[PDB]
Amino acid sequence: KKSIPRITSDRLLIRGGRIVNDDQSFYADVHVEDGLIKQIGENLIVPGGIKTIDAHGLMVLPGGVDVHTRLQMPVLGMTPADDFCQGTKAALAGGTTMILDHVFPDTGVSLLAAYEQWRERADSAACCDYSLHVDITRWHESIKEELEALVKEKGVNSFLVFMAYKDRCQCSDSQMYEIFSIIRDLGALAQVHAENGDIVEEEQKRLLELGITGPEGHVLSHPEEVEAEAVYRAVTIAKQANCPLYVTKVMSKGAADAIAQAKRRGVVVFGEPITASLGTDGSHYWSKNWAKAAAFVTSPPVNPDPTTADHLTCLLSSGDLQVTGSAHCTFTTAQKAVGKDNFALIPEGTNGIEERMSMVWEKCVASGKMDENEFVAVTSTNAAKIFNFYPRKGRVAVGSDADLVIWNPKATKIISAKTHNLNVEYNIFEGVECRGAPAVVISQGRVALEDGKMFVTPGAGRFVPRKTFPDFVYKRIKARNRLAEIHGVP
Amino acid sequence: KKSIPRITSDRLLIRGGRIVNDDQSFYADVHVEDGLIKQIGENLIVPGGIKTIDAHGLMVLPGGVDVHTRLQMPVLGMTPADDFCQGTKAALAGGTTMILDHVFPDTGVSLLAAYEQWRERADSAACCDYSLHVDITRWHESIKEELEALVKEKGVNSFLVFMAYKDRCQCSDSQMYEIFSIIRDLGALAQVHAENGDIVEEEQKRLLELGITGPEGHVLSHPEEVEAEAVYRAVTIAKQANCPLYVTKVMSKGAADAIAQAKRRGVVVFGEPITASLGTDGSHYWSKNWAKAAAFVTSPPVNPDPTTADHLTCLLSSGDLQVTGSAHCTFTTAQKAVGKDNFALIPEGTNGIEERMSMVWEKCVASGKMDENEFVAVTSTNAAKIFNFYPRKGRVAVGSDADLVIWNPKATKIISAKTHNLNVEYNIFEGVECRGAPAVVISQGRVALEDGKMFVTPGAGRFVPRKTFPDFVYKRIKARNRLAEIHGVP
Amino acid sequence: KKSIPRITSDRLLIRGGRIVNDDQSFYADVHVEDGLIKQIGENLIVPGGIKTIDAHGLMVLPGGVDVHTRLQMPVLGMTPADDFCQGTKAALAGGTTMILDHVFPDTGVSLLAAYEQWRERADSAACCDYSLHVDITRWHESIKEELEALVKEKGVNSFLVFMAYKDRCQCSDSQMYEIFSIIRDLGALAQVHAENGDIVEEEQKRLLELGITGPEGHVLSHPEEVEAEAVYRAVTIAKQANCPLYVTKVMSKGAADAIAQAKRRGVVVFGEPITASLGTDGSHYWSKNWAKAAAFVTSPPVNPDPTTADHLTCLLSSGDLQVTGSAHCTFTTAQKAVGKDNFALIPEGTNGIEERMSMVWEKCVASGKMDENEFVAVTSTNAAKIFNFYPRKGRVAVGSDADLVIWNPKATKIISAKTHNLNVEYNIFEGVECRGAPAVVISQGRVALEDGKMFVTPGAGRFVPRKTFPDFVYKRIKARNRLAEIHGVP
Amino acid sequence: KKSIPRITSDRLLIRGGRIVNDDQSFYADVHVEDGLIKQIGENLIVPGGIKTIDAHGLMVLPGGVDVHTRLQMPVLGMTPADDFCQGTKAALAGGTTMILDHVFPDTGVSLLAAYEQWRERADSAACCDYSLHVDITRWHESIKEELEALVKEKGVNSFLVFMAYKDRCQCSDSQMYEIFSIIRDLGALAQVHAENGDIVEEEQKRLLELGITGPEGHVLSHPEEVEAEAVYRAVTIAKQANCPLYVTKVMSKGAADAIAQAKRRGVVVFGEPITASLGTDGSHYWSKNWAKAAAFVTSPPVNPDPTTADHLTCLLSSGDLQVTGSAHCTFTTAQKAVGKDNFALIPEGTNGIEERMSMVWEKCVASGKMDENEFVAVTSTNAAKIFNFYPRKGRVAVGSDADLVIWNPKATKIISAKTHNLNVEYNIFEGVECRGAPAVVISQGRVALEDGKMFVTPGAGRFVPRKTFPDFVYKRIKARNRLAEIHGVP
Repeated sequence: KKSIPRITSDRLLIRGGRIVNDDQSFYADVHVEDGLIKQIGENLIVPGGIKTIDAHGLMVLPGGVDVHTRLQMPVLGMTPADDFCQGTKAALAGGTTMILDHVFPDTGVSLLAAYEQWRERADSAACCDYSLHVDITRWHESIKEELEALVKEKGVNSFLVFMAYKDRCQCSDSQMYEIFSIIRDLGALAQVHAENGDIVEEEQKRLLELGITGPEGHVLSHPEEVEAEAVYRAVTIAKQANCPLYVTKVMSKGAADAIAQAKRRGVVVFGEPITASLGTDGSHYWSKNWAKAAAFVTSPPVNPDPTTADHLTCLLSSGDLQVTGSAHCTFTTAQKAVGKDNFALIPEGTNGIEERMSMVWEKCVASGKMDENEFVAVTSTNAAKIFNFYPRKGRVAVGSDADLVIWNPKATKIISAKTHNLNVEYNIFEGVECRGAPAVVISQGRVALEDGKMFVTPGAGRFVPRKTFPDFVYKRIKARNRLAEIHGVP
Repeated sequence: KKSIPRITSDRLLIRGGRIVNDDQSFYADVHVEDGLIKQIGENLIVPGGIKTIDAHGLMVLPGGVDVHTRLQMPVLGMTPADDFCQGTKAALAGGTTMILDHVFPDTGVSLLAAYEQWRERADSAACCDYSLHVDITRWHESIKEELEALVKEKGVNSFLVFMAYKDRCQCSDSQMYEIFSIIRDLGALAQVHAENGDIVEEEQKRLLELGITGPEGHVLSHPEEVEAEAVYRAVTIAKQANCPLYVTKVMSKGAADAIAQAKRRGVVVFGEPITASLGTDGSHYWSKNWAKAAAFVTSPPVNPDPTTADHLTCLLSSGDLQVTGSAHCTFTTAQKAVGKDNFALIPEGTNGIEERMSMVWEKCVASGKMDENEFVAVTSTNAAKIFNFYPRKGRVAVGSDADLVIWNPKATKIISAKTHNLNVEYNIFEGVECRGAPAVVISQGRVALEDGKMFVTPGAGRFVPRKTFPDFVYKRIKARNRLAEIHGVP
Repeated sequence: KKSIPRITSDRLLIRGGRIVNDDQSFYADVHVEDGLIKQIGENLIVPGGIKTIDAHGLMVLPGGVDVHTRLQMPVLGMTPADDFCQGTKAALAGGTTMILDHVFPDTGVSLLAAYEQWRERADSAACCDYSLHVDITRWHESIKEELEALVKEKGVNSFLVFMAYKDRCQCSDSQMYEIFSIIRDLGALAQVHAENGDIVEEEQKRLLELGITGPEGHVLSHPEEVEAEAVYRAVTIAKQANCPLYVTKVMSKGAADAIAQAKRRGVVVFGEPITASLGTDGSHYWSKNWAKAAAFVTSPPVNPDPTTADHLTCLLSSGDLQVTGSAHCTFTTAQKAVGKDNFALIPEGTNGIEERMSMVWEKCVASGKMDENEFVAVTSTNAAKIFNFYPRKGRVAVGSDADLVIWNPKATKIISAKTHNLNVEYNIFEGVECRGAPAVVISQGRVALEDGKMFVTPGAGRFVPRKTFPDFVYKRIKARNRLAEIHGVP
Repeated sequence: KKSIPRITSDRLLIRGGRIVNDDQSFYADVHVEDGLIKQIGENLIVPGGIKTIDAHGLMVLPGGVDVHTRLQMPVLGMTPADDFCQGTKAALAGGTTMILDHVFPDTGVSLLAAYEQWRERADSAACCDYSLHVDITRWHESIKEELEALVKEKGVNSFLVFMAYKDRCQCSDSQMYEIFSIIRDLGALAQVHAENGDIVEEEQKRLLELGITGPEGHVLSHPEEVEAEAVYRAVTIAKQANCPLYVTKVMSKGAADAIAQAKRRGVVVFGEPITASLGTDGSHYWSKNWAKAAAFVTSPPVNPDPTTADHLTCLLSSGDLQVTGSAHCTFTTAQKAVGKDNFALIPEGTNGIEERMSMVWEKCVASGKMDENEFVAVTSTNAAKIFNFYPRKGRVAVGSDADLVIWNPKATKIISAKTHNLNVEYNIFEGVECRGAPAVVISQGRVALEDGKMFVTPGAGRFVPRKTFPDFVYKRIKARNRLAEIHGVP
């Protein structure tokens, strides 16, 4: 008698596609087995019976990597309406197969404890693979031990510091310098939420004092100048500390320019525009419909200058902005409405997880500013290299994870709350038409989207641990450490 | 019997000069009486006997206005070596006839009390006219009343805030915003000492930790980036508050560029390069001679990039930097030497009061970057318009004060401690040769310098009170206030 | 018997005004006699009977100096609809009292002959004072003698070179360098019409080839890039030749930025935005109404980017753009309509002479970007200093010409062809509302506008001759000549 | 009886190396067979006997691709001293395994005929693989047929246009636009030699007129401004034509900035700094030793501003400058000396082919500005993608050509004419010390350099034909063509 092992069904054959990686495009068939890309070539020898997808005339590209989601973060006591299960389903529907969610400790909760609560929730509800950033809401004298445990034991290599939310989680410049020096020693990436909280607080007061209580008060109290200044100050502190810097939620021309200028001076810095900053503008804060206007309330806000998106799109093309995220963090109209009488009480956050891939295509590729290969770079590959999971993600290559999008550059879709996969009533991209969309989405070698139908398994998604010292970040950083030593300076 | 009044001897006739104002140059004679310019013209009818100066082939221009001196400020317990009497003598020797000195309250001393101590000392020792800025070293809840008394009663219309000196006189961004809003309401000018004190403090520690205890540790702990960032943050807060901003001690390209960029965006901001930033560079911090190196220790430091001066000179030419000062604040070698073992204990401050006019001429006019008229602008006229004593100063015009320099554009002088009019042993411009120098200096209608000899009267110099709301500053500011009201915003 | 001379009636008393010069504002009465300002003061001793104007609550400022008009230039065989008489009347109605018109020699006509034809026409028809620029349409080997006669005998100190109009009046870079070297030696100002004619010609062909024959073809064939490039190339050649450069018709952000960057590098260059570039945008080229669209056809075109005007207004505020003109050159709808089937046959030119002062006030002063004093600078004073008739014009000062505007900052007017003083049916500012307008206009000491009525005398206007080597331009240029000699280089 | 085929000896095993590609580094062994990389992995199954190289502790990277050589170009009648054989030997000695040489037709010689002369010479003398750019020295009406034959039949996809050499090979702007439109239609890359020839010619005359006949006259007649302006004008014309642009010999900050600004506006443009612009400065033109100074004479010249190299190195780091070349074109002292009495008669050209890899490492990697992966990008990979031979070159990957450098980052070498592999007496990098050098160089799977000894076979090098429409260039270009069609514009 033979005892026969079971062979798992996360196997498929994709025929006829134009494979698009960040370095080149080429024509070949793709054989997936056990959730991995097993062969890439012509006239591939493959088992009969195998699920077969004909990708002819279409592209086969790595699944999107959303570098920023906030699917479980508490905001003014509110739980986001799209939780890990709905968020990751929405992600898959838009061609994203991996998300990086922000762990945000509630008051009194340590970083490790918050990390464990996130893992508990995500491991049982994630429809696609994921990993976690850890947000530092309070500095204290020994939190280096927490950071150290997180990077050595829990597969985390990025932490976020807040320059805003005065009297809550804002850091001082001294504290920032100290945290960035620790992050550097640990081989981790320093993220920032870059707005001057003290200035925001002063404007919010003045505005409320004059009865400007609607959502336009939110954008008015977060002028572009407080983002640009905070980014510049963060860059400055990071540069002095030789700590690699990652600027979250790049919403303005001024913030993006500061990053581009820093890069020209050799600063190790990354910028993250999000779907909202590429896809809409802040004119809607002044909408006669309060609920619509509130739907845009997020920090930094969607910039009211409608030339912003095109500018940000130019800087994705030139390599100054390297990754795209959503910062997806949604609240219903009822949730937003706690701030009906005071914009400062509106829970901040907006949509973007589902629209990211198509909006990036529409703004960048369909416009002629960038090509398909650059598109892969800024939607998966650069993210994978920055956060240290390349080429596991962000590459159609033998041995990589079978997270694949069969992409149709000729498809067009009008975004609407009528058809979106979110638990909220408004979509900040209502009525925007995008060129480019997924035809098929594959996650872990299984079809998640085909012929307009979703096939998801909440809890199938796995945690992806991330080693410290990613080369793409740290080779420069370590050379600069060694030079400082040789030259006897800090 | 007739009772005959005495006619005072502050009268003279200057013949044959090329009068140079900021708007034009022209040939005419100048008649001074009672310390004022009484007539300007050809074939002037004037009393026989009058002291007569032949200015033929030479220029007659307004006396310099040094917008920044620190002749009585205590630094680490040390009193500056050139006090009000020696400082103003040195000023007159270099063609400056008015100084604006900084009142700096010692700990426990109110602004009004410090103002009164400065007036007591300056009124009895000043060789030329003067006025006072008031430095705010501590924020408290009612200091608006002090500021208000100062501008309404004491002829002060400018106050300085520090962004550096952590744990001593550094303000937070909230406090800065609140002070700038008060300064705006009072019609006064907000000056800043623009360096990020928190970052400076962190670098100083790291450097001392590695035993870099010499004066190069001072420049190394105050990199250009902390000046540029602080200037940008100040500009940002000033702009939000609609408060006119004046950046003191512009020493770097980055700081100057930030101001130039702000001006292009319509921000009401002024920049003040000083003699040291136009005349030398920071290579001397690394001098084998400790005493020489220490002589350069001042904050912000003299920039080590030797292309800095030429850049600053370009921005004086383009109108982005509008005034020149000295920040003169000198300490002997023995005084500096308290920091022999720790650069952070070296009292900060350097020379420049005597060399300002000639160094500006040498760098700006003798190079062909600017003309004689622009030279007057950036050495007296702009200062007079900013601080609200135009055309009393900064103009050869009937009714203006007779503060006049007979200027020789062909003279050349090598600066040296061997011939300078200071009480210190080193000169940061040792061996620098400048084209352009005063032949005659007239203060209050009396000759102070002639044929290389000084004629000074300590205590002759008067306090010049300065009204609030100078048009050159505030017309824009007030229009913006009115527009905010019309548009129902802060 | 006494023989009694006649005393002329170009005398008046203006009481109660706020005098506004470029350097300061102040309250005083103004006494005009014989077309000159005779006294400025309080309690002025003046003849009884004198015409008296009460300017209380209003401003008294120098009459505008329009640095660019084209009132007699032939365009595609067409004579402009507003000739010297109508143009200068329209100018006076908008508070401009001096114009600088461009002499443009027809084919076969020498510069001197064209100059004489312009003088003949202008001397008998000008309602206000004027002077003449001379446009060089053809380079030849001995034209230096013409230029020399013009500056030595005919009171001309500015000449214009064309970089556009390929095969007609475009110069090559060699020729430009040679002309600029001659202009420098003569002490004259080199103006440019800065567009790349070769590129324009290639785009015009492509566009006509695809049947884009409407006025939008005109703007499409003159993209912003050809202006910016030509300005940069002109700046470059001027800098190498040490020849002062004046850029006419600054219509784009790119052109203005090039000038601002040049000034920062110490280049002697002036920029001239015009009413059209501050007051409207190029969206109207796409108007369904052909006649409206054609009304905007001029080169360089009105930029389609509607953020342009605000940018140009920022650069007037920062001092990078120093003068304002109209380039007024109007054609009726019938005249424009020769190009009904081919945009390249539409005669180029648009309005602006009447609206310049109010549009500059509206965009610059009423917005809070600039103050009243800066307004005088960029509307009269800087022009007077550049072209060498300061302080005869551009200053309320004793001995200056009595060209004065009693200006009402609170007046508002909607511009319309229904009320304009032009001979054409369209106004490119139709429906634009401006704050700020003249109440009274005085030219040569006589009232030209009062209570909404014009009082003009065609032929009263005089030619104003302009000496070479204006200091405001040439002091820098001559210093640089002397330095080149000292250093043994060109 | 068996008839046995011969197995060629271009086989080897490289063990223990850190493989460095532009996307990642990783540890693996490399098996080469038949001049190709056959396997990459651990525990590779390989024939016994095979030549084996132990690369432990060292890097294995793609051989350099020198995008610019001029080894056979005639200059003032002179043949370069390092011909194809010596040049390619020198290249291999410095870790470059592929060169792109410029075909330059002598007067009266067609492009095809010059191409055939280059192939004849290179095929029999090249020690490494090569390809050819074709320089267009004269525009004529039918030269499109030559260009077309070259790209369809002769494996050429890049052509160079000259903006300098007035009256010899300079193109006008019209001609440039027409050539760029043809190049675009053919799928080829437009290169430029970007200097304003008309301005250069005028300066050269002035300088010779004042007897400045030495080599400093060469740099003085080619100021940075003529490069920056010409690059901007080229960018402008390329953008209007939608033709991809490649700027050769980027020597100045101004030229590099123009390219960086263009990229930010979405222009398809590449920049090529060369060894000389990264490795030395133009102070040497003023050397007391004429022969040394003449050794630097090349166009554009080595910039006299010694901060230039660091700036260019920053822009390689930020991605604005993507490829590095040598422009190697050497002449002996005797050859240079024909210009002993007139700098304009000195044959232009300098060294760099041998030093490129080490100088790029020294300036970019050893300084901490860039990492090893970026180094591969700018020394081989980007070149391969631009000119359409990726991944055949520029990648350690199975199936790619076995052109490999075993690189030692810890080696240091002082460059000297005493040890260089050139036929000239001077080296413009004399005495420069570089970190980083080749230990072993492999070309076509054969060792060319080992233990400091060269092993070369003149004529082994092959011509590498290059298809049109490289994706890395043309995907953007073709999208923009399609958008123009959709929108009915050129």
